[PDB]
Amino acid sequence: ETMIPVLTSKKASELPVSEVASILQADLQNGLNKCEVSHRRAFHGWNEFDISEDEPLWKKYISQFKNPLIMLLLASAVISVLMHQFDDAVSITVAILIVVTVAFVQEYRSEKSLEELSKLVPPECHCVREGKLEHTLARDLVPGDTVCLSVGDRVPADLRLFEAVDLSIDESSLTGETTPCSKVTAPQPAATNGDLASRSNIAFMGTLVRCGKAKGVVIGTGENSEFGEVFKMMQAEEAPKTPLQKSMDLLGKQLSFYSFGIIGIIMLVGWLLGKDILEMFTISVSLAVAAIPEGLPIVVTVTLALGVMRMVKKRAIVKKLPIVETLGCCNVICSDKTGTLTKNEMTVTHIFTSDGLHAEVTGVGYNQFGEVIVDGDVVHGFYNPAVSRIVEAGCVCNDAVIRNNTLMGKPTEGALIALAMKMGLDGLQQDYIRKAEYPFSSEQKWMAVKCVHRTQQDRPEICFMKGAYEQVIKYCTTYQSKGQTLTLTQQQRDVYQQEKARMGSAGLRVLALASGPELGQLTFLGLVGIIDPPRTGVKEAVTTLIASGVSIKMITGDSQETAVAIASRLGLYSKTSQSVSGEEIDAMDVQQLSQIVPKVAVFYRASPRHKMKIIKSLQKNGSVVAMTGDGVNDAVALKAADIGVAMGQTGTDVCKEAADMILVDDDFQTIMSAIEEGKGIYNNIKNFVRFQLSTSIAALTLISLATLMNFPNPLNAMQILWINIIMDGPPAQSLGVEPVDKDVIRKPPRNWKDSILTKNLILKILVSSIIIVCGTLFVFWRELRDNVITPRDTTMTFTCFVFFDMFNALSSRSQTKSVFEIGLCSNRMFCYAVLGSIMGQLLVIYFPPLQKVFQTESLSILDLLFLLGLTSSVCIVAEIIKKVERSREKIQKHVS
Ligand SMILES: [Ca+2]
Repeated sequence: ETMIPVLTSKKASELPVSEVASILQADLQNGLNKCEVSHRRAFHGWNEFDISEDEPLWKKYISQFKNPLIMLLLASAVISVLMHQFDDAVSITVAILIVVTVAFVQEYRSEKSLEELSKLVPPECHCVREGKLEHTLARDLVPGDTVCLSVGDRVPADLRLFEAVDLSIDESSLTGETTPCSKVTAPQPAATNGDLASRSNIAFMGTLVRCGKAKGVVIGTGENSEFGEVFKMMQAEEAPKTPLQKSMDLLGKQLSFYSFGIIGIIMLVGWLLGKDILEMFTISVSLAVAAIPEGLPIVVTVTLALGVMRMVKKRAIVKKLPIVETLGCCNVICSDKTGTLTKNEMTVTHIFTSDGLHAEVTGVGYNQFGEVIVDGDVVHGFYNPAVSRIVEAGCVCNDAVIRNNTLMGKPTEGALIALAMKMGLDGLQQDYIRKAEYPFSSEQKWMAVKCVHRTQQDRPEICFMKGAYEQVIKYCTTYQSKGQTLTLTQQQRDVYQQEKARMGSAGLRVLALASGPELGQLTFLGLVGIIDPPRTGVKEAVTTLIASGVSIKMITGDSQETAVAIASRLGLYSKTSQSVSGEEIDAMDVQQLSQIVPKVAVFYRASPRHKMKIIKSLQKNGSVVAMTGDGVNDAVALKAADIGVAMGQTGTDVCKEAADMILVDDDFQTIMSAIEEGKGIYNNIKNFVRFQLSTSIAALTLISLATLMNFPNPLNAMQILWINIIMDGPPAQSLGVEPVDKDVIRKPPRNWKDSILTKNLILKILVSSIIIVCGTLFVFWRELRDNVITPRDTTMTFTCFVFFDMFNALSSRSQTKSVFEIGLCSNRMFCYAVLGSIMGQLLVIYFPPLQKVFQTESLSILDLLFLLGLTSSVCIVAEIIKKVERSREKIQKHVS
């Protein structure tokens, strides 16, 4: 039924708007209906670049026959096959299959996580359907739809522009031209077409709209696009690696080189004396496999993805991989007023009446949560006549209303309706009938209305007056004093002026109120203090950030008094803290301000140019900044600077596409969560590195001590492989995945020039390795008195090493906190992995097939109990060492 063809960009440009609309059967005003949209979905499909088919599971299963350590293991297996030892060959083959299976599961999990770490930020756009503007994903778009383009929005697909008002889009990512090209709606000549270089009529996908508003009819989605192929071939590229990943890779390479050298030296030493060449060779190969970091980058990727997704569970979205590691190193965290530290709503805080009483108003927002307190007493309704007359004049003589906690109109007035409604006087506005109105003007700086009571129309007309103090006081001749009307004198006017000055010096926006029968004979009522209030948890968050050592810098555009009052009421201001004006920032720029920027916290009457200036100065001495901002002017401030914390609620697509991580709640409380998640990721990486190093060093020391004087070794190739999978499998992932502890927020910020392997961690590694080696050697010498026991010594030493590794994993959960504080059962999956490892060890020890495979002899209850009692000699030592360390730290802090 007249299938809609896909119009290419050149063709859609060459015919006029009407012909293109007729071809696409597109309604320019009402848009497309849902049924036709679904039909075009069924025919065309998803508006998204065709995916590249991924290799099946057996491709990856075969691909793990690379890294030829397994190749020499299979060579040893087939050599044993040719040497007529079927049992050992089949055992090593079964161990090989188990190793490749576990590596396959680990690789599948890592690749699935990496692939799933691509849907955090979907494309967004606006479309018009059935005559209504709908907010829908760009993946929904089908040709023929009408999409509205605004300032800062990202173009979702190719469109044919029919209406445009001073359009300005950036094609630098598509054409390389730094100069935006103005767009028109008239059709372009066909002869003027090579590359774009002129195409001001057709909108291209992926470009960024800089200025202007327009509407267009989409001509093509997905694969069908002229530069859609260019964008597709630009995509599917390898993302850059974070410096932490490079450091981890370097550490792994160094560890692998040292392990290979040690293994070669040990093998040569063993071959120097009389031993078995094949058994020692395969044992050395298994040890080289064990002591090589193959799960370190994998677990780093999984823990980074888990932290990013945990932040996503919170009210924050993180895009870039190498941005997360810089969250914990931030020390110059910055913020701004009107949205970050203070909700973008006005709230009245202080009320001063004509009789001089001071009233404090609690609560924030245009809601009923809050109270008005006068001299320690809560005032509701008309209990206090002085405040009641003020709120009556405010509510009756007002034009703004509040619906579902949403305000339209003047924010200063809306704060006044909120204040009046807080005590239950929302319906007082409907109780009066307005007769005459005087609208607010910038010249007069005041407004008033004349009204009478709805049910008491016989009463004389009452005029309610408000505005700036200098204008209100001119029409006021009398004032109320404890229920008595007295003439306004000069002394009371001076008192009023000094009260206004005091309020202004404290950040209060001064608004006056009055009431009377007619203009010029009005009776004054009092003053109201309007101030942008801080959010719920901004004060506590700022205090916690400052206590750790993270300096907070505040930049705003209001007056000095309001900014300094906000800083003082939050904690940013201190005894020694200056403030720099925007004009001073403009006059002198880079050289002599960096010597004063570490001791400043307030920037008022600033600008995006001043934002760039302070960013450059703060980056000159060397620090990590957290500059925020939304819109178009705050794009470079998030590009050239450090982590660009942006807002996904009131922000534009520029700060959500061409910038760093974004917030969906527009609050300051979502930064400490990201910092804690990053520090927890770092702690998990440190714990995994410590455990892996400790177990590898212990195993290598045990094997070297067995080899040195031709001592009969207790672990064969299969047992070494099982220890390796224990140290680099489900238990390794369980150690690497751990919930964050609520103590890293007090830690000082991490420096960029830091190292994972600290002195304390290294000392603990050697302590644990020495304890494990000593315990295993003691068990081996205890069992080896009769000098002839082939199966039981190996079985018991292997199970003792397994128990020691499990206890070391239990102890290495935290570095500064004992396992008792976090609880025995904190990570459910860690406990599941521990139970699975215990079950596997029991199956290996008891199952006759596993007994034949691993050369295992069944133990008894008494031996198992003795081994469990002996294997605890490391966990308790680590726990008491940590307890002593934290007690000493607490004592030193207390006596400081
Ligand atoms: Ca390994």
